Amino acid sequence: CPRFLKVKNWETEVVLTDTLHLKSTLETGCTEYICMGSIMHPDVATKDQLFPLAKEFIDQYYSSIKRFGSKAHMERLEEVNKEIDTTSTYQLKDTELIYGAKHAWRNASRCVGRIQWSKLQVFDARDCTTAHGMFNYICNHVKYATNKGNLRSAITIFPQRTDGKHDFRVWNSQLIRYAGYKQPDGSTLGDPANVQFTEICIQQGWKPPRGRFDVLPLLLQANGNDPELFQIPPELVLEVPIRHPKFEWFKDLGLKWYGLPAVSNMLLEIGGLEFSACPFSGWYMGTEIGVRDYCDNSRYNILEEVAKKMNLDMRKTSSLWKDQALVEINIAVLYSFQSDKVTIVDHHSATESFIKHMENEYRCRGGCPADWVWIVPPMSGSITPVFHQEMLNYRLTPSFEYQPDPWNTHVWK
Amino acid sequence: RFLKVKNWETEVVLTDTLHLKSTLETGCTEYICMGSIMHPATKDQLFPLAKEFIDQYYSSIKRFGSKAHMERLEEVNKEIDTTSTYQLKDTELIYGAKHAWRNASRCVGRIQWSKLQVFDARDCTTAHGMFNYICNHVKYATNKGNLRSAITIFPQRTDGKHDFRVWNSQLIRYAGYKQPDGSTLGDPANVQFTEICIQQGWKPPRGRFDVLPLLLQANGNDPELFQIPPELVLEVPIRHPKFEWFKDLGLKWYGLPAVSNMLLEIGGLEFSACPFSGWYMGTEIGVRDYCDNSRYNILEEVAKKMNLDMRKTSSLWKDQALVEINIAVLYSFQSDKVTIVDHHSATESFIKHMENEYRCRGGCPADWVWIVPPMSGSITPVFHQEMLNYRLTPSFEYQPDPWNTHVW
Ligand code: HEM
Ligand code: HEM
Ligand SMILES: CN(C)c1ccc(CNCc2ccc3ccc(N)nc3c2)cc1
Ligand SMILES: CN(C)c1ccc(CNCc2ccc3ccc(N)nc3c2)cc1
Ligand SMILES: C[C@H](O)[C@H](O)[C@H]1CNc2nc(N)[nH]c(=O)c2N1
Ligand SMILES: C[C@H](O)[C@H](O)[C@H]1CNc2nc(N)[nH]c(=O)c2N1
Ligand SMILES: [Zn+2]
Repeated sequence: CPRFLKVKNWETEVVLTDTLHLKSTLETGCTEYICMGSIMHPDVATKDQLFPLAKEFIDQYYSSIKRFGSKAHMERLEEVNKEIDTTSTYQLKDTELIYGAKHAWRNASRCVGRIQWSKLQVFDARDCTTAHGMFNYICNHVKYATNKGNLRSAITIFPQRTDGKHDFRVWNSQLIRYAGYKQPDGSTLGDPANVQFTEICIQQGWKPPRGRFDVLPLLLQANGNDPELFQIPPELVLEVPIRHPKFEWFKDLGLKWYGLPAVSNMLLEIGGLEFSACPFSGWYMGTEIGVRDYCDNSRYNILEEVAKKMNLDMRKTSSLWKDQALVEINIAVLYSFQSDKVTIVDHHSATESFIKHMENEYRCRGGCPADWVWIVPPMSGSITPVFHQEMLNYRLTPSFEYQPDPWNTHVWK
Repeated sequence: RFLKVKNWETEVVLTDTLHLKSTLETGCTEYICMGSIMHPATKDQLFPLAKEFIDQYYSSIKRFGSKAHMERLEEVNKEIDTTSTYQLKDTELIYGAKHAWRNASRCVGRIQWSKLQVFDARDCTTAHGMFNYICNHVKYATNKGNLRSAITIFPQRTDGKHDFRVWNSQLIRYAGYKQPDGSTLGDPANVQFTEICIQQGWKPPRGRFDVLPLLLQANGNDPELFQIPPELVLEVPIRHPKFEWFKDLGLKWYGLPAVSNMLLEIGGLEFSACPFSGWYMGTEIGVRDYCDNSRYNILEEVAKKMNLDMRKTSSLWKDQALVEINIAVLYSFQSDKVTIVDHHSATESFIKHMENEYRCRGGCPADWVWIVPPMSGSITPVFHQEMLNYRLTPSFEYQPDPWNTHVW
């Protein structure tokens, strides 16, 4: 591979040079004859596999704190080697854990919000042993991150995988999500995305309210045990009823959303260590709710209802009635959040900040992996600066990875 | 081996086998993806390519290994030997051009691929000749508003010293004027070219929408200027169906999009001048041409007339103004009975096309970065459609701008 790759911004003619891609560790799915860049997703490590992974990470940590080659560096290497040799694994120091989490985010090519990467509050929950303890940790996470509306990004890290039969998992894909109920008539109530997980909860004992916006309970698995249900205390769940600054009928749609986006189903990998439960949270970009959650056909699918109330010609698709309702819905989302003083960012601000971030990263780090397909917002793409920006995609480590859904792999006791 | 592509809305999974046929590279590796990078002969090189293309041509007309097939192979063989090149039959030329369209991963209009009028211009020898052929193209393709896809094919490359080139990037584009006060009148994308036309003897009307002259190079010679007779140039005044003030912006666009700077490659042969044209998807004009910062850049102006609050970005004033502009474009072309497709209809057709190609062909190379429209992405079906990108031949390729390679 060539040492220097150029990326061009086609609207500023700015040219950046990437040297960081040379540190790439995982494969992208592409080959020389086929690009998989629009593909969504293209029993443990052994002593021999673990030795180089850990060293690679440790070196990186010590290079970051400008102590590379030092006494403390070599001592740490030796202490890790000893641990892998005697216990076929090792434990990260708190400094390394915090460093590693922050870098997993920094390395997240799909995330447009990475300018904030270094302000992440890390909660070390590696002493957790039970599902009740997980629940205490997650409740504290929510309260801290939510901060009465002034959201702060945070991550809670539960114990790493050992032999694979003792995994800690959050079965929820996000800590806060709304239920979906499938009706005998084929219709769906609530959020169609969450129907399957909702059914699991019900079988596990959950009594569902059966509404449009019912917050799902946590389904928590500690130490490879069967998962357990817990209701998040309602006062810890901050919510925003959606209204429109101009259209007084918009609040009559009975729409709301939750303030805290909190992905909880990903795997955090640091130095070959696998953290299968690591819920993290930031704050919403408006389009995530306004475009995807609300206007996707397989989600809340409300464009039509919003369109009727706006009195638009919905016969000729060339009237762009869909596009017009889409904009209003997104205006309303940003207005409701800002009015309740709940942190949110519009797609114009976020994308501008990312270009700044990316330029800084190329400058100080020699690159910034980015997944254009994910970085470009799902509305008004070309009128944001990321659309014209060439991006190189590559997988650095530490990182957040996908992992199979736990109900597909769990061995029920 | 086999590759599945999922649509994350319908849950339809298609299986790609066609990609095994590619030999050309895309630029990615196992460890770096360049999916959003815009731009990543000899008798010895020439035969196996000719052979491959002849093979797939006769394989497409269900006469593989036929007598006609063997004879053509020998014929091409003998000719590459004696001459360092060879000439396509008429049928092969047409097949080759339709298939370069069919294989264009960035084109959302490929449902139409097999309906393509091919104009053989391989007997051309002068720029005057080129101008005549081009004029006929425009007239045929324009067809009084009922547009028809067409391609005009000029003599293939020989030695690189005698290329035919259409210097214009499209047959019809507006001029760009670099003003004293540093701003730009017209179209900023064409500013450079516009000034190479002035330099050559063009007399600029210095307006916002001045149709550029044709600049044509035949057989390696210097380019020559030609005005396209104005009655061949169909144009559409842009107005809005509710906003009677929109007309007063004084906006117009031409009806015929006719890319003229690409290279057509068939069977190892290079057609450096092959202007092709279809019709517009509305966003091309309404989003990119008008609203790009580095183009006409009219959002600000439109946002005024709509009396929108433009202090904070989070009022989505840009988003509102954008939608109205695109409504206006669609409305105008339709009311003028001029062919145009909206991005909702175009994307629907593409998914349908994708389904056909998997069924009968084993796949459809497609570039999600280009296929997804530059506005309202996720409310179109293609956003949710996983696509595999790969390079099949025949194809349209990029080539350098002529003014960076031509001695006079
Ligand atoms: C602080 C405010 C943040 C904003 C505004 C933001 C924005 C976004 C957006 C819009 C996406 C696309 C999500 C989607 O389309 O579903 C995304 C993805 C992602 N973000 Fe961020 N993010 C933030 C914080 C974080 C944090 C704190 C982390 C990790 C510590 C993170 C890691 C990721 C990862 C791994 C993805 C990819 C998700 C996937 O592949 O499914 N982000 N982010
Ligand atoms: C018939 C109606 C057609 C429609 C609606 C259509 C639509 C489009 C659009 C919207 C693009 C994206 C261009 C951009 O945004 O800059 C595109 C690209 C492209 N089209 Fe089509 N097109 C049509 C016909 C054709 C024809 C007739 C050909 C060739 C014979 C063709 C070959 C291509 C190629 C090669 C590209 C990629 C250009 C590049 O990489 O710069 N298309 N098309
Ligand atoms: C359709 N599908 C298969 C699918 C759906 C969802 C996902 C998960 N990404 C959702 C996410 C991640 C990180 C985020 C960070 C900040 C934020 N404000 N929001 C975030 C949202 C992956 C795949
Ligand atoms: C600045 N730059 C590097 C650049 C500039 C122009 C291009 C050309 N592609 C635009 C195109 C192609 C084919 C089209 C076919 C039909 C249609 N209705 N529209 C079409 C539009 C590529 C690259
Ligand atoms: C950087 C990026 O590749 C570039 O801006 C692309 C994105 N997608 C596009 N899609 C289309 N149809 N046309 C374009 O010019 C572009 N530009
Ligand atoms: C097919 C395609 O990869 C899929 O729909 C992607 C496109 N880009 C995306 N971008 C973001 N930010 N989030 C998504 O879920 C998706 N979905
Ligand atoms: Zn790729």
